[PDB]
Amino acid sequence: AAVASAYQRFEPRAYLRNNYAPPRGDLCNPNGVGPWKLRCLAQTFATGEVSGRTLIDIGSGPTVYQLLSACSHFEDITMTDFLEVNRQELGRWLQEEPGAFNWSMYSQHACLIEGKGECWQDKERQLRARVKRVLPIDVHQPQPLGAGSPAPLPADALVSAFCLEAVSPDLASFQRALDHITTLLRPGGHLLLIGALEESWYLAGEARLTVVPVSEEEVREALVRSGYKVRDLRTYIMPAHLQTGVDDVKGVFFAWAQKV
Amino acid sequence: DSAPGQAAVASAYQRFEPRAYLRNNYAPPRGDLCNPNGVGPWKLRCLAQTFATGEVSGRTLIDIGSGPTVYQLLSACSHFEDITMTDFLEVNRQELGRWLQEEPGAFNWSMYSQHACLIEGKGECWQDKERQLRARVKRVLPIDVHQPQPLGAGSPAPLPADALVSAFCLEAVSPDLASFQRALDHITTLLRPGGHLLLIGALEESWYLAGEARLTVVPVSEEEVREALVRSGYKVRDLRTYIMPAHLQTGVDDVKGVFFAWAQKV
Ligand SMILES: Nc1ncnc2c1ncn2[C@@H]1O[C@H](CN(CCCC[C@H]2CNCc3c2ccc(Cl)c3Cl)CC[C@H](N)C(=O)O)[C@@H](O)[C@H]1O
Ligand SMILES: Nc1ncnc2c1ncn2[C@@H]1O[C@H](CSCC[C@H](N)C(=O)O)[C@@H](O)[C@H]1O
Repeated sequence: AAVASAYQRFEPRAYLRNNYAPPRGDLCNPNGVGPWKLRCLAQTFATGEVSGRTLIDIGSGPTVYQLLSACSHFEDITMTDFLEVNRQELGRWLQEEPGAFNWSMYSQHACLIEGKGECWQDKERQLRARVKRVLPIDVHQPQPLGAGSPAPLPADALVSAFCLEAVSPDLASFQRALDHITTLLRPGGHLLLIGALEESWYLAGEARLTVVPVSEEEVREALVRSGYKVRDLRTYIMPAHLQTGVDDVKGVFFAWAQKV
Repeated sequence: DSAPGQAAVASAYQRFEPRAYLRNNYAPPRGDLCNPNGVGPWKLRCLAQTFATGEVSGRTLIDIGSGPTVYQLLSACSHFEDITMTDFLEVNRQELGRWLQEEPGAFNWSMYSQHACLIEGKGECWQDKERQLRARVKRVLPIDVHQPQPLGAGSPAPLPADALVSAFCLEAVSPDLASFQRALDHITTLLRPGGHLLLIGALEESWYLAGEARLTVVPVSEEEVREALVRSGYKVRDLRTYIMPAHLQTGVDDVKGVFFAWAQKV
């Protein structure tokens, strides 16, 4: 409701520089949040238990790092966002247009930790080839992609990072949004959920956005109540040097959940 | 190697003051059980939920590095008939002794007992819980987790134990990560194969006050804890993190969060 108007002033390039340029975007320190997120995803896909033909990324924003390890396990990938200015920034990177964001530091680091000898250009090439479409989405609607969408449903897997808690006024609408995106997932399919812990605001240029502050326990309970078995749930505590003025995040959680 | 760091630990703890330690961590604001987002309730919930699965039971339990605290055995004591408590410091073993004798001027744990009864959901009154705990504590022993035999040779303890509980001991007495790992291997010799270890500890902490004692700690992370448990021959069944909120980031320590691990020895 009120989240809708706040996001109308969201600046993609301000969000990217706040969260994916140095210091947070410096991947040289292995104790940083960037390396921790990439490791969570790489370790999960390296188990081999998360696989299929189609995958959907919920609330992509203007970022692609969350699919770097995913893309070699799913041949049809749908990226999504509420904002068209983000879908446009995504398109600029998928089509190698001018002004695209330079994700190569993240592709590089994903290649390092996967340990398959893959060069980073091949990783990026493969991600662009498998992202078939970039669609609008609204996780508040009981059909987040609308009716009859160009997206093959139900998907084998969902990935969502920093969306649900950032679009939800409180714990209850957070739980509904989770219920809503769960309708997109085949039984036995997997959810990879990344989110901020105990956060209440972040800035994106002129936009100041409200976040529901959630704990690890509340994330687990909410995944159960939506019908998931929780395969893994991990926490990163935000160090002082990554506490800038752009938000009040206290930590990051990673959940690997399987729909029963 | 590292015998110097361990000699530094032993030395620092000769100034550990039990009553001052209890005030800092088990009276309000840290010891306030009314705030359901506080760290006291979170720890009690972790232990109560783990014992309510029915999967952690047996005859004998050892509490590793109890200090002068009993809260970590409140939910455990209905599932184990023989409990061994332990600590490095005799002043702590006397403090426990004062509470076992029900003396006035022993620390009052009844807020913790009441909270344990509340969340266990069995309608138990806190005075029956405390009576059961006092009955089932069969001995209070010196321990040193840096020794290959942390209880010493030919200890009174019934070994091997069916379960281990340890709250805030290993990371608070180890100068480095290698020491932490060796101390875990040592206490794991006390646990039977297939037995369970319940581990509570501080995350990313480098010091705390035991009144006047300002003692240094090796900061550990969740992933370091998980890896140490695997390296010791455990399967990790649960590893939860509590992030220390600002309103309880008093001057008592620089702790950033708390971990709870449920591990089973293979
Ligand atoms: N070589 C050795 N071998 C074996 N045991 C040894 C050896 N050397 C010393 N010891 C024993 O180690 C015990 C450690 N203490 C306190 C440790 C620090 C806790 C503190 C840290 N800051 C964060 C924080 C804390 C507490 C609560 C909360 Cl919430 C938070 Cl956040 C016992 C703790 C008690 N079990 C309990 O649980 O409180 C002492 O008794 C000492 O004598
Ligand atoms: N109602 C809604 N439903 C789904 N997504 C929404 C939404 N309102 C805003 N969003 C999107 O949620 C995103 C949160 S920022 C998350 C960005 C990216 N996933 C990352 O990992 O950094 C923004 O792109 C915002 O446009």
